[PDB]
Amino acid sequence: TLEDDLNETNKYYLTNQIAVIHKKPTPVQIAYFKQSSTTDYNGIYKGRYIDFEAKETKNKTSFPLQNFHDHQIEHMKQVKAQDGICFVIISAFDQVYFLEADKLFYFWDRKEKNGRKSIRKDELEETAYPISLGYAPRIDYISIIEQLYF
Amino acid sequence: TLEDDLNETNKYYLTNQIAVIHKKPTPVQEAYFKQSSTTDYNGIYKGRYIDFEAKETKNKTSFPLQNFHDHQIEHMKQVKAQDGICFVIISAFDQVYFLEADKLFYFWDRKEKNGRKSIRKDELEETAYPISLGYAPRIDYISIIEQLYF
Repeated sequence: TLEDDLNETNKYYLTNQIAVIHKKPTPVQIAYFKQSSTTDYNGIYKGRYIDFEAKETKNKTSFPLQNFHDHQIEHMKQVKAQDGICFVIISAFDQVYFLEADKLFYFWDRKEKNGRKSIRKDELEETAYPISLGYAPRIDYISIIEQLYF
Repeated sequence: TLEDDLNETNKYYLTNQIAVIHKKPTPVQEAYFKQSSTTDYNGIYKGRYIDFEAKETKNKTSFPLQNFHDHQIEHMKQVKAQDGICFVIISAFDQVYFLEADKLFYFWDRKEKNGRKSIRKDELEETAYPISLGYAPRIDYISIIEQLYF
């Protein structure tokens, strides 16, 4: 489960003073569950604002785009206009991928022209970066941020 | 009320692409409230991570430091050590002040040590910057972040 794995990654980065990244809790209107209008994960690494969402699927062929909603994407685009580090982490096809926000916007924006509602495996492998899994941290997405931004 | 005003302030910054800052949802447990281990505001302005807490008081002489809590202060230490912009917004004595995180560590680290588990009107008036109240941003804390850091 991606969410547990990111909890333990995030604790590991905090505890070792590498980064300070938290998952925002589910909103509750006071009671009922609401739909957040942002991504769930944000925080700081080396001065910079880091913002992402994280989704997994068991589909063997493609990642359904509806795992995300428009408010997430719109927030991500607002983050990008402020020069934030913003992306998604996708667990699919026995791997875990870091997909830059620009690339996710490409897939999101074309989903209405021809019914392309999923990112195919080959489409994801071409556009996204495999993240190295280990024991600790579990999902080392900060090393991708280091490679691409520092 | 500080919380509605910061909401409108943050929507205004968002709408005009000045910054992307949100209050995080309060964590909950069938109906129970839980203590958050971070501050309630964070986001991005001009590439940088922004993080803050905001509190009000009636009281006319002094600001009770137990308006904050240990976990919040430790989070802020972490944030500042990560070279983020961190601070608090205090609504008191019919004014609104931006108090840099360093200054508030001062008062907090001298909290258990000997006695002084308040910031006295005059104490705040010397350490923290008055915030311009307005129609537009209701609470123009970014102006002050912009002076101090840019």
